[PDB]
Amino acid sequence: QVLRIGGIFETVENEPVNVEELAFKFAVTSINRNRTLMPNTTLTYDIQRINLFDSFEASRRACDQLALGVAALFGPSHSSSVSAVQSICNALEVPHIQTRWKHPSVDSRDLFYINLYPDYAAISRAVLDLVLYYNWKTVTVVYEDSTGLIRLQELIKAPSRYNIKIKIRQLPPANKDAKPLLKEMKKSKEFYVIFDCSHETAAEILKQILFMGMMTEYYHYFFTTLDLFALDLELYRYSGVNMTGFRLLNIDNPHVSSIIEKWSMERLQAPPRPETGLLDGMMTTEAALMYDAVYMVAIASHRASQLTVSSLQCHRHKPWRLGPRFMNLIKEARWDGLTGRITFNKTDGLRKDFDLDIISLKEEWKKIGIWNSNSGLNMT
Amino acid sequence: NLFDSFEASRRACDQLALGVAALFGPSHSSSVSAVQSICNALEVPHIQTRWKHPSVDSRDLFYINLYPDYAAISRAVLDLVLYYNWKTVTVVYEDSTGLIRLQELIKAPSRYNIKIKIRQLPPANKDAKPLLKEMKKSKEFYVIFDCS
Repeated sequence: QVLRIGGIFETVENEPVNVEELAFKFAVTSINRNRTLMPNTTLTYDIQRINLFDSFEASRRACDQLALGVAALFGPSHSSSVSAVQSICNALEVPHIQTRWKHPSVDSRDLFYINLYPDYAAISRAVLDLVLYYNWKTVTVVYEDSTGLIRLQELIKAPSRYNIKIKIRQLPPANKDAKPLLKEMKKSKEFYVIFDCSHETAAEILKQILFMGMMTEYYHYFFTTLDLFALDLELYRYSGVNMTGFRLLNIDNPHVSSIIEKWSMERLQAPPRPETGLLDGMMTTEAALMYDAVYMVAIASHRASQLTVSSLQCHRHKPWRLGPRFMNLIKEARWDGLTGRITFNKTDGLRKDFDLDIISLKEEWKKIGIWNSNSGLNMT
Repeated sequence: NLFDSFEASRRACDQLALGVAALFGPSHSSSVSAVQSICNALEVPHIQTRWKHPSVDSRDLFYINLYPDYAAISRAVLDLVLYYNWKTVTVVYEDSTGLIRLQELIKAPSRYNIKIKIRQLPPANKDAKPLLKEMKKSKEFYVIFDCS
């Protein structure tokens, strides 16, 4: 059979490039270029364009695409738009996969909620046993917003079972406000800091810390972003200061080398990039996880059989028969992608059991150990 | 029926088909978002009665809330504890929402010298008798109870 898929992307202003659907186009193109796995034939997509800052427009467009007939829904790309679409997803037996983070609730039915984001409690536990491993009695972690510590529920209760000294830093949303915090921490004799931020602020943080001359080996820097390779770190004349970070991606599986050189060449033929921190030839987190989601749909289609899309109305509501079967196809897939092994639980739709590579900066990146999800860290 | 955003959305559709000057409810933060987007698309005034998770990206004047925000509560609890000052305190919360509404007490070491112990009750409706046992064994007697 020939199936259809609905691509719900919210257009972001100041960027007509929108690398997200470009990544999706490569995903569908490459899966159509691989011939050793035919589900029954080639597969085709359906895409409609939605503007940002409005979810119910995406709602009509999703139900119109469903009336056209699609196997599942991709997105939405905004947190607010995620909440609304499960209203129709729950009805008509519509499974949904999410590419945007959302707070787990009790209204959520674990059958139609699937997200490709890693478990954040694992990240908190990982930084816990790492700081236990090298044994920092003094730790300062900086966050930007209220949600930041919901990444880190456990280090706040760390002094309970294990004695420790904990300090925290907060920055106003204006990145030009880093000078008072930085001067007060340097006058506080605070030398060990852990960064809980994303890639949108790593460059500004590093340039700010570079400007006022805090490059001494006394400091030790850690990041929660996963694009540590995606951002350039060869800014230190001597790389003697301990740079520590986590890596979930890998350069092994020479198909990964093929796709990185791929991405390099299209970005060369792409229009000029909108972010100066990005350099060609190497993936970001969102692109990798959404490639893995496309892979999940690929094996779902390959294991799919005797399945067709149907015209379903958001105004006339009838439960569509192939909901649970497609959700099962999603639910018992096995694959070791760019994120590693995939594990499923009936308590949520997030993926679990990930392994994080610890990275050290190249001397003036490097692999120095590994952490297992269920057996701790293995050092080399 | 509790926790059904689809039926709430259809009831909102019925109400707007009738035509109303204001819409009240629902009481589920999960459910209010869908109807809120529906009615923002339909651009009508509305009043909501419970706190909703921050998920705003553009200024919507369509969202008229009457609920004690956690932020005023926050500055209130800070100035109260500062008035009757201490050196060591302890905090216990329910879930991430407790973190959202107590980020400032978490930050309390930064602005002034103060010690906070961060506790959390099991999410199974069980007894935290150990937690309090080690808390009294810690020679600390002053714990906030942030709870519904």
